[PDB]
Amino acid sequence: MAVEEVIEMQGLSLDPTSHRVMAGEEPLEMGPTEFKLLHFFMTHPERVYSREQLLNHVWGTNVYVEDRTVDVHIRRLRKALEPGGHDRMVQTVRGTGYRFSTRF
Repeated sequence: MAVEEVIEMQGLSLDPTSHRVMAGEEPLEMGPTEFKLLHFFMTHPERVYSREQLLNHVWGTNVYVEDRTVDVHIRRLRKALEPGGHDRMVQTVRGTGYRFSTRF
């Protein structure tokens, strides 16, 4: 278990190299966008992020997608964390923004 910078947060081992996530051991596959959200959330824990911010970071405003699209990918990410029950970490602050609440 060693590859570049493996971000092990709350047992959620994220591998930016292979775009892979392991909840302690259980592999969790999902879309690249979902992976980006999680990776960005990990590099910026306990910080409220609006749809606009995520779009300007993860999506990098590559395409003029709707704000709703953020909720769609966020739902995918959360659902991907549903088995491990880690979805709770990705807090959905209504339709205002989101946040990665590990524990602090």
